Amino acid sequence: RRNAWGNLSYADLITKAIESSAEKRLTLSQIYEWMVKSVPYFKDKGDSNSSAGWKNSIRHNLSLHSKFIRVQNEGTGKSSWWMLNP
DNA sequence: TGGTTTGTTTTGCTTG
DNA sequence: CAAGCAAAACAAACCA
Ligand SMILES: [Ca+2]
Repeated sequence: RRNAWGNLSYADLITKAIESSAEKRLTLSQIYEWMVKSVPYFKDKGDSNSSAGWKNSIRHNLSLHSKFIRVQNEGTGKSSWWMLNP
């Protein structure tokens, strides 16, 4: 097993999180929520004391890879919609 | 206000 | 080298 959560990469997980939404787009917070609810390894690492490292990598992957694109959100103070780049 | 989130980038290290 | 994990500097936007 490549990582402690399996053979899927962070990018792969982010992809599954987004593909799981009916609208094919999720905010950063929703992607975190999907990890904690969907990946066994992260189930007990959603708290502030242990989520810093992996959340940082999620933000890192989202910005770094062209596979993901950011879309301006609707309304005041809401963060971007993240989706798969066609 | 002043701490927290979100987002962008760069760097270090390990593998195939 | 490319893929990827991990750590981290910085800064605009948020928001309690
Ligand atoms: Ca991107």
